[PDB]
Amino acid sequence: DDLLGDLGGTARAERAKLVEWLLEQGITPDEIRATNPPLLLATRHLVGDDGTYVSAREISENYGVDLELLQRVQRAVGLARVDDPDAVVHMRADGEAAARAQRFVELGLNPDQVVLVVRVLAEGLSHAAEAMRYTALEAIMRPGATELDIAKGSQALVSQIVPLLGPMIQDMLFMQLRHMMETEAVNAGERAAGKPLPGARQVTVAFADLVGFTQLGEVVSAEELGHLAGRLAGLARDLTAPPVWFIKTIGDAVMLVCPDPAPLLDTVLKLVEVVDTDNNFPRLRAGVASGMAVSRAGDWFGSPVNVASRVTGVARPGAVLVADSVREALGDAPEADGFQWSFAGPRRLRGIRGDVRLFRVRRG
Amino acid sequence: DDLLGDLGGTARAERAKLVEWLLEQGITPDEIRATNPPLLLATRHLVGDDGTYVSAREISENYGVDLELLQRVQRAVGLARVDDPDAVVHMRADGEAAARAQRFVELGLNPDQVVLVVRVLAEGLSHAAEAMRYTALEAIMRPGATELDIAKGSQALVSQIVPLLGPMIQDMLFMQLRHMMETEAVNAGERAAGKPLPGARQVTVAFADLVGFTQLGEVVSAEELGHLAGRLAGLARDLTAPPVWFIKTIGDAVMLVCPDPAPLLDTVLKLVEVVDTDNNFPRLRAGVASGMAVSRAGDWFGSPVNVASRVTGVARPGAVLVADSVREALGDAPEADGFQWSFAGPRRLRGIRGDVRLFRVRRG
Repeated sequence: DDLLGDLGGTARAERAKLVEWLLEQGITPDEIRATNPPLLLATRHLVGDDGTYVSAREISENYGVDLELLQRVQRAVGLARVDDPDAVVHMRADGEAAARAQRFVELGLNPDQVVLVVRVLAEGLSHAAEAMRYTALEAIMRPGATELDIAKGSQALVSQIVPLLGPMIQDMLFMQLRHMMETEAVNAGERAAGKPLPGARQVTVAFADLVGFTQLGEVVSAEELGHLAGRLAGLARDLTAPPVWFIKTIGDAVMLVCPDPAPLLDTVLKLVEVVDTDNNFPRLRAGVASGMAVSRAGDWFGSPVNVASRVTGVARPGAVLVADSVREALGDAPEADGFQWSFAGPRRLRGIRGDVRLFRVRRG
Repeated sequence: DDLLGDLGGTARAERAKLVEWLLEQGITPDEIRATNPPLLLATRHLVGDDGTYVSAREISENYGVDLELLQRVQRAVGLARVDDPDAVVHMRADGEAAARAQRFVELGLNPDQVVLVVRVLAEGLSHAAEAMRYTALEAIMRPGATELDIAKGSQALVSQIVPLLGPMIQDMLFMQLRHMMETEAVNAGERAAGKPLPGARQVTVAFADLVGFTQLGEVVSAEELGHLAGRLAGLARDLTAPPVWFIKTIGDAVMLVCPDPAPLLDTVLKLVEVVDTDNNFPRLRAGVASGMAVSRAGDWFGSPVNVASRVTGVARPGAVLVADSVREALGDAPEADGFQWSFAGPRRLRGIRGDVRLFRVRRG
C-alpha cells in the first residue's frame, strides 16, 4: 500500500500479508511505520500499549505526581529520556507506572532511595524481559517462517501467558523479600551507629575464570564464546548453595563470596575440578581472598575482592590459588579439614604494596 | 525468659522488652530462637511467612506441580537448596510461588527456558530486595535506637508500603516488557534461520574505569571505596540516554555499548571529562572498540568487548583511547563530527594476535 517500500521479492510478499493482518488487529498505518520490524506490534497491544501516547507534564495533571520527581524516575527507569514536559512522546501506560512512585515518598520514604529501587528494579527486570521475550520464541519460531506466521503464533501465545505474569512476579518479589537473607543483618554496632545499610563484613571472596578466553573469541564466534561462558555460568550456579553466594558473572569469569571459607573454598575447588573434566571449556583458574568487604546491591567492594581478582590473574590453569588472608580465615580447623595446602610462594601483585603469601589448594 | 541467653547489660535489657512485644505479635518462642537477630520477625509476617513451613514433596500434592520441575526452580530461585522432598523445611508461601511455574510449561514453554526466567528474575529481584530492605531503614533508623524502637517503626511502615508493591512491580514489568527495545529485534536472516535469540550484532562497546582504584582501597575503607565507585556508577547512569546502553558496572569500571559510535563515543568522552572535574575520584581512562557481539541477558560477548577491555588496561589517565575498529565504524562522517582523532600508535595487546592501531579522542 502507501507503506511497504524498499523491500524486494518474497521479502516484500510476506510483509504485505502480515501488514494487512495487523490493520485488522487495530494497528494504525502510522503505528507500523513507527516501528521496524513491525511484527510484534500485534503482541505489544497485549502488555500495555493502547496506541495512546502522552506528555511528561500531563502524566502529572492526570495521575497526581510531582513533575520533577516523575522526570527523575522516568530517567531512572532505564529509558526514554526526554527533557521537556510539554512533549507528547511518553506512552500512556508508562506514565501510570511512573506515577506510582509518589505514594512511596508520601509514606515517608527518601525520594532518592525511592529512585534507587525504581532503577535497580528496572535493570534487573529489563534483564528478565530478555529471557521472557526469547523464551516465547523457542516455542514459536522454527526455520522457514513468514513474518505473519510468527505474529499469529506469538499473538496467541502471549495472550495466554500474560495474565500469568502479574500474579507470578508479585509472589516472586515477596519470596525474595521475606527471605532477604543472613548477612543482610545489621547488628548492634551497626544499629547503635544508626546505619540503615550494613558496613564492612568479614568474608572470603573468590573468582574463577576460563584460561585463554580472550583469543578464544578471536577464533571462535561471538555466539559460540557467549554460549560457552553461559554454560559455565549455570554450571557454577548449581554447585553453589547457601551458605555461599554466587554474586555475579563478569562475562568469562565467576565471582562467589561467602562469610567463611570452607563452603566457598570447596565450591570453587569442586567447580574447577568439574571444568577440568568437561572438554568444551579451556580449564579454570581460581583466586581466593578473605577480609573486610561491603555489599552494595549485588556487588561487593573492599580489599578482599581486589586481591582475589589479582590472584586469579596469576593463578595457573587447573589451580585454585589462595591468599594468606584465607589460610587464617580458616585458622585452627576445628577437627579435620579435607584440603591440601601447598604453599605457592610470595608473589608481588599489581596494585598491592607488600606482596602476598600465596597457597595452592586441592581436594581430598 | 527461657530464651535471651549469652547477652549482657543494656544489650540484654533491650532484647527482653522487644521479645515480649513479639510474642504479642504472634511470634513463637521457637520462631525467635530460629533467627538471630529476631527484630524483623515482626515485619516478616507481613510479606508472606505465616509460620507454616512445608515439605518439598507436598508442595506438589497440594498445589499440583511436578516434583522434579518444582525442585529445579527451587534451586533456580537462588535459594534454600534441599535435596530431599520429604523434608518439611521450605516455608509454605515459597511453595505456592514455585508452583506457579507449571502453568507456563503447560502452555507450551520450554521447561528450561521457563527455569531461566525463574532464575534471572530471582537474581535481579534479590538485588532489589536489598534496595528495598535498606530504603525502609534510612526512614526508620536514627542512632541511639533500641531493638524494639526499630521493630515498632519498621512494623508500622512496611505494613503501609506493602500493598503498594504488588501492583507497582507488575506495572514495572510490563513497562520493561512493552518497551523491550531496539536491537532485541531478530531480522530476516535471523528469522529465516529459525533462531529465537538474536545473533551477533555490529556494535561499539566501551569501558571506563577509575585509575589506581586497587590500592585506593588498600588505604581508604571498603565502605568509602564502595560508595566512591557507586557515585561514578550513577554518575554514568544519567549521561547515558538511548540510543546508548549502560549495560553494567564491574565494581570500579563501567561498561557501555551502543550500535553506532558517536553516541557512545561522546558519552564516554563527556563522562571522563566530568570525572576530570570532580575531585573525590581519581581520574578515568576509557577504552573503546567496535565489532561483532551477542547480547545474552544483560551481558555482551564477542571480540569488541575483549579488545575494549584490553585497551582500557593500556589507556592513560584522562584519556579516552580507541581501537581502529571504531575509527571506521564511524567511517566517512556524513558532514561534521566534533571529535579529535590523535593517532596513538600500534600497541600489542595481551590475548590479541596482531596488534591494534590505537587512537586518542577528545571533545570539541
